[PDB]
Amino acid sequence: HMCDAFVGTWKLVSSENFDDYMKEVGVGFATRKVAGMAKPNMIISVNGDVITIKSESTFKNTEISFILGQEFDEVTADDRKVKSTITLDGGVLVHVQKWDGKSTTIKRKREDDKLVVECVMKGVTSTRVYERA
Ligand SMILES: O=S(=O)(O)CCCSc1nn(-c2ccccc2)c(=S)s1
Repeated sequence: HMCDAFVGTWKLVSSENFDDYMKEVGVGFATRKVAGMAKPNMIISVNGDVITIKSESTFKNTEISFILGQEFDEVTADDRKVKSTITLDGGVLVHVQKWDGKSTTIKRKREDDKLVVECVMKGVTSTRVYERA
């Protein structure tokens, strides 16, 4: 009953500061423009200890499966090859990505009927809000 309140199908409904976040991460102009238009659907499921998070959009379809606390390799939508570790901290999924000596953290939390995604790179935060589909 690990992550129950995250499981389901979610649709992006608002974004703030995502272009600046992507700049900070190193995403180039054309990818930022196209990626910034996307309205992904996020599909989260759990089977035993394995959590799966899929993102489907006109830009890219991605999928990660993982066990909490256990590092895995991830190719991000912007084509970074990162080493990721996801843990639960007080009910928040905390996802750290490491690559080329850099780090970014993505937090996912349930707030009311929303799933709120906060992406941080150095001093720059983007907030992405999802509703149930
Ligand atoms: O906020 S969420 O889309 O849930 C997590 C965001 C973390 S990083 C990047 N996401 N994308 C991205 C992913 C899907 C669709 C459009 C853009 C980049 S391009 S870089």
